[PDB]
Amino acid sequence: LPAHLRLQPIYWSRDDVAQWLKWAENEFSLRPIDSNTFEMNGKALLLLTKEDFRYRSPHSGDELYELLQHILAQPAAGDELKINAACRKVQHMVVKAALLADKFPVLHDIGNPKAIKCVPQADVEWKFYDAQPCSDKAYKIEELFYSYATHSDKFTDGVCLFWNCNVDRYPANSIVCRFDKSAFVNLKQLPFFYYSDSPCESHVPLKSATCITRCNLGGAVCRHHANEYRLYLDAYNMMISAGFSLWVYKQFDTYNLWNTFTRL
Ligand SMILES: CC(C)N(CCCNC(=O)Nc1ccc(C(C)(C)C)cc1)C[C@H]1O[C@@H](n2cc(Br)c3c(N)ncnc32)[C@H](O)[C@@H]1O
Ligand SMILES: [Zn+2]
Repeated sequence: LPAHLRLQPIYWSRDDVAQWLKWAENEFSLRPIDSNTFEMNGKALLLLTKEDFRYRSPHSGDELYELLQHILAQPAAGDELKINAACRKVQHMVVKAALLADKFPVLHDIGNPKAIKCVPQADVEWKFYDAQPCSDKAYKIEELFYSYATHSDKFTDGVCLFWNCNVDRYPANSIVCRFDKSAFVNLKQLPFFYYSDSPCESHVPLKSATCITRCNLGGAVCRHHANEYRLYLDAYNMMISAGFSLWVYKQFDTYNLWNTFTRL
């Protein structure tokens, strides 16, 4: 199963649907169908009726429809290493952006047992906390079990990071990833964005309001950032498809990221 097909079908692109047809043809010895028989993405494919499938593919449509129902009832397991890398990719993107946007002087990293910074180049005082620190890193980790009822009046400077540290309730100045609502009342959902300050380079166009790059100030994303945006979106989809959700302090504002780009 190609990697994209391990995502829930709602995340499948038009090219993913076409690769699904080819996989299904070989796995089930079906009559070859033109790759454009289902010229749509997975969101659209889920809207078709079984009749629609039969009309589009008289020879294999019913089978394809049932295959889709089985995939929907029994999601495929994702790869732990790819999901690890995806989550780390998102973590670095989101925390890097938050620090650039709001210039927090301190980050309180709660639930980090290894004392590894996700954004090592940030100009910020990084502080680590964990209820069970790794013995080889405890010398620089505060042994602490966070509970809102006990600590809501602490860590009010800077920003708190809870990256899969599933506490009872998060304080208002937090960045959160949680694997699957009262825990989140002080926060808002974090919508998808991509931010990059790497140099633009020119050697399918990308149209998207969520590509926060110097070259998208004028709507003409460079090839380099187009590529990096699509790779980042793939990581983000793999993480959301696997059941993680991202939450953030309510003042988080992507226009603060657009303002990092200046006109000289
Ligand atoms: C960050 C990490 C170390 N640990 C991850 C736990 C959750 N794991 C998880 O959600 N993993 C996962 C989810 C889904 C998948 C797939 C296969 C479905 C994709 C795979 C893995 C948590 C770290 O945080 C520390 N911890 C936990 C609590 Br709760 C806590 C606390 N209250 N105060 C301080 N430290 C705390 C703990 O002591 C501990 O250090
Ligand atoms: Zn660019």
